[PDB]
Amino acid sequence: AISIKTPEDIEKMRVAGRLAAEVLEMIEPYVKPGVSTGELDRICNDYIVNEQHAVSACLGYHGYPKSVCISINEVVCHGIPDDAKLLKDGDIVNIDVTVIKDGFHGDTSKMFIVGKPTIMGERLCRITQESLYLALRMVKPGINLREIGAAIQKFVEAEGFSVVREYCGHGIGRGFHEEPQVLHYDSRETNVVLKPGMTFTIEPMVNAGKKEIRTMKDGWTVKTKDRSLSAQYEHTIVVTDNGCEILTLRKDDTIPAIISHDE
Ligand SMILES: N=C1N=NC(N)=C1/N=N/c1cccc(C(=O)O)c1
Ligand SMILES: [Co+2]
Ligand SMILES: [Co+2]
Ligand code: NA
Repeated sequence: AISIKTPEDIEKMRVAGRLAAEVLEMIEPYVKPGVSTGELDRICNDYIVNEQHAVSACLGYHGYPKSVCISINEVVCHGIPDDAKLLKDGDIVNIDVTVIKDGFHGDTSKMFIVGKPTIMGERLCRITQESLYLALRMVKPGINLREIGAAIQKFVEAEGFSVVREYCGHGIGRGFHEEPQVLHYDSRETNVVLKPGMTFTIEPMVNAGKKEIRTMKDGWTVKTKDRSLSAQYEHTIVVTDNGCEILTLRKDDTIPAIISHDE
């Protein structure tokens, strides 16, 4: 039961996706040693509401208390912005932005490396982004999502890293999470043949160590069981007649927005 967006809906998703990307471009100069994640979230929320005239989709969702998710180092996902949590040299930090504009969602995330990188953090982030990019290059009508998940997993595991099983990409539109699920690993349960006009995210979570995760007592924060680093990147796309179009591209992305597989 996957919805096919009309041309007009796709345009609304271009607008919302651009906004989500622009939050990430806006926040970059503030992501520096010494800043708190609480401050970063306030800057993002003020921007979303006062400048973009949009709404955070995370705020209040299942009771989530903040406007963007900010996850550092061994935190896998859903980290909660906190005025007492300060960024420091060598940290890897995901900021995940999901906004609603004119009824439609845009959803994206990226890693930031704070100050002087660690080589392992830089490698983990790079491989994670590359795994997203290889998946994006596969998207076209007639391909199965299973093939995409399997390919992400093979690539990541060859680097000695692992793919988190509990979270996945998703259909997106008027709802935050819509059909289909987009698993970043191979499953016999996956059988989804892509069609033009489907809109969904790809967003692998990749651990440097083992795949297993743990949720903290705060009921939100997810960490690697082994306290290894974890990284994630996310884009929202639309399937096109000949490939896909990335709706959340930033200037710092190094893949084209429009990917075509025709001659
Ligand atoms: N921020 C997101 N981007 N893609 C997703 N699937 C994201 N999920 N975010 C949240 C945010 C708050 C709560 C939850 C939840 O599952 O309870 C999930
Ligand atoms: Co997201
Ligand atoms: Co998402
Ligand atoms: Na992390």
